[PDB]
Amino acid sequence: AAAIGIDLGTTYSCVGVFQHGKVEIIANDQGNRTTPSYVAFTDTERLIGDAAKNQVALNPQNTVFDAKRLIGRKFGDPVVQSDMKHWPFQVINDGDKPKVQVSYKGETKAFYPEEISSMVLTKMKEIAEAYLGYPVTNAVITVPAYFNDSQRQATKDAGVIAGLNVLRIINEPTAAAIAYGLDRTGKGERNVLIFDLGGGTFDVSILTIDDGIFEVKATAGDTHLGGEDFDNRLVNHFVEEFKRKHKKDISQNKRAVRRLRTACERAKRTLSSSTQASLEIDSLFEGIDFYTSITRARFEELCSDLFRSTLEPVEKALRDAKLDKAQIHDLVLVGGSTRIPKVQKLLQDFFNGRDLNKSINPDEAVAYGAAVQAAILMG
Ligand SMILES: Nc1ncnc2c1ncn2[C@@H]1O[C@H](COP(=O)(O)OP(=O)(O)O)[C@@H](O)[C@H]1O
Ligand SMILES: [Mg+2]
Ligand code: NA
Repeated sequence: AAAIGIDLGTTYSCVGVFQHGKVEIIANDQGNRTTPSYVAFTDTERLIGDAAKNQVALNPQNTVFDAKRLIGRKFGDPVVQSDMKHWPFQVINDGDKPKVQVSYKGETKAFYPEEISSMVLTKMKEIAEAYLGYPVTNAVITVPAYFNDSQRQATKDAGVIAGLNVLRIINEPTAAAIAYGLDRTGKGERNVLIFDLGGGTFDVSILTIDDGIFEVKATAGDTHLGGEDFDNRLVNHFVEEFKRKHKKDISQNKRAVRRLRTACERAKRTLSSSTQASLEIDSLFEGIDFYTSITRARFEELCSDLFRSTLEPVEKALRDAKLDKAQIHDLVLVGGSTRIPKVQKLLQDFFNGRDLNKSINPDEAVAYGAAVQAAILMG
């Protein structure tokens, strides 16, 4: 049986397999090449992935996401205390370890973050097994470069709960470098910069690769900047537009805000390949349909500060690595938000016209490299 590579992402996960001389990224039951890192509990079912994200507006209190923000942390960690003020689901304290508390099949239940992530990993495993036609038991799983031993342990524990032998836990930027074959270089230092703008986090990493050996030279970014912020800019824009068109404020109707958010995320994706997108939300608010449009240019304006803010962590990482821009051999795009043309323009311009490595879907590069590594480890 082939071993698999799994990107267990903050917002989206992705699974790949290396066989027959190549990596294939595996689409799920809906045809999607990435799967939301979401788990929902209802009066009757446990839903994972697309099914879980697709009912978030209906069931906010029992739809769990962002488990990766809790994994391997203590309850009293300032990160946990701060993050929990912003989630619709309850987080409780059990022996200074956080647990997510939900209603499931009529009963109050609580789960450790690694249990929630194990459910995501189970879905990713099953996605792979549907493609391969047999059970999968070996995996490489990735984590952020900044993850500590506790966060790495708990991630491993998630994989083991999901029925996987975890061949190795490897760093996301390293996996992305592997995807581009940058681990084969030979003697002589190669400096690689990974620019990873995802769904909820932004990570810049500078790696030095010397004869297949990776050193993390510098890291920077913002653990609370990502696609969700661009979605929100669009939300506030369309909230205002609805007010002017229909003289109604939808902002206190949680379901309406969430449904508009979904539509905004979709329109955003479309604007990476088209210069205009249509939004059509049946019965957005009090039976009023919301049928509108937005241009790529207007989207870029709404997010201009946030897009530009990605450059200073690049500046900082270069300073910390003691490297000039011209000393970076390769620039690698990771994370779905790097599909945004304005983001690519900013980074390319900052690097004075340098090529960006983007031939592998950026939201798939980590899984792609994990899959290669998994195959290497199997022999
Ligand atoms: N074509 C696209 N254009 C703009 N953003 C996109 C596109 N495709 C996916 N995204 C965004 O990428 C983000 C997810 O990034 P991804 O790398 O899949 O997950 P993660 O950051 O959790 O690892 C989401 O905010 C999503 O809306
Ligand atoms: Mg990611
Ligand atoms: Na991901």
